[PDB]
Amino acid sequence: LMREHAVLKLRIIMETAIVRYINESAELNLSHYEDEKEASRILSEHGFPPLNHTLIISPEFASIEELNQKALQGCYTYILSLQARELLIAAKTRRVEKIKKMQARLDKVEQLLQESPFPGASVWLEEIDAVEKAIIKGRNTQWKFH
Amino acid sequence: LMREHAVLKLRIIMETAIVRYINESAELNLSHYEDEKEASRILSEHGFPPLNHTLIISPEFASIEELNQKALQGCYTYILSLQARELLIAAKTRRVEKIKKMQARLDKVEQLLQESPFPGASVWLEEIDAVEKAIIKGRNTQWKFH
Repeated sequence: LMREHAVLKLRIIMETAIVRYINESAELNLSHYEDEKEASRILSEHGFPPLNHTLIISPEFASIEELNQKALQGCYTYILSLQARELLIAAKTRRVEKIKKMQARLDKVEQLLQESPFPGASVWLEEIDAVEKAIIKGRNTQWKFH
Repeated sequence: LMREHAVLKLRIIMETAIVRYINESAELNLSHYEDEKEASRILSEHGFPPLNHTLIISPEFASIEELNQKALQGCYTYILSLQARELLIAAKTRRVEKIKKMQARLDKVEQLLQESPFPGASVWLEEIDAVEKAIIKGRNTQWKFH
C-alpha cells in the first residue's frame, strides 16, 4: 500500500503535464527547434517538471527510497515520445478521466493506510473470499477448471 | 531482388509524406480536432496517401503480389503515431538523408537487376568470398571462432 501510494502521486505528477503540453503545443511550436538539447532547454523554461519516465511506467523492483530518489532526476522523454495520434480531443478526454480515476484511487489508498487493526485489513478479507471461491470451483471441476 | 525493389519504392512513398507533414503540421494544427476520424478526414483532404504501415515497415512473409495488393489500402496510422521527438530539425535532416540513401539504393537495385548472365550475379560472388573467408577463420581456430 505504501508503494502504491508513492507511485500514484508520481503518476498524477506525470500526466498533469502531458495534458498542458497537449494544450500548449500550438503556442509552443516544437518543430522550430533543432535537436533534443534545445527542445529540452525550451521545455525547462516553461515550467515542465523533469521526470524519469521508465521508473514511473515500470517500477519493477524499486524500493520506495529508490523510487523517490531517482524519479526527479531525469529528462523530458515522457513528453517527447508522444505520438501525434494522442494530440486529439478524445485523447484529452481520456487522459483527464484517467487522472480523475488515479486521484480517486490515491484517496482510497491513503484511507486504507489507517484502518483497524492494521493497515490493509479489508483487502485481505476480500482475497480470502476470492481464494475460497477459486478452491471451491477447482474442487468441483476435478481440478480441471472447465 | 524483386522483393527489395518493391519495398524500396513503397518506403520512398511512405516517408515522402511524413516529411511534408512535419513541414506542414505546425499550421495544420492537429491538436484542434476532436478524434482520429476527423483527423483522418482532414489528412485525406490535403493529399496524404493511405498506407498500411505495419506491412510497409515489416514485410515478413508477404509475396510481391500481396505486397503491392494490400499495402496502399490502409489508413493514416503512419502519420498519427509520430512522437513529438520526431518534430525537431535534426530528425527532419536525418529523414532527408535517409530518403537520399533509399533513392540511391533503389537505383542500385534497378541497375543490378539487368546484369549478365542472370540477375544478381555479382552479389553471389560476394557471398562466395564471405563464406570462404569464414570457413578459413573457422578452420584456424579449431572451429571455436576466437
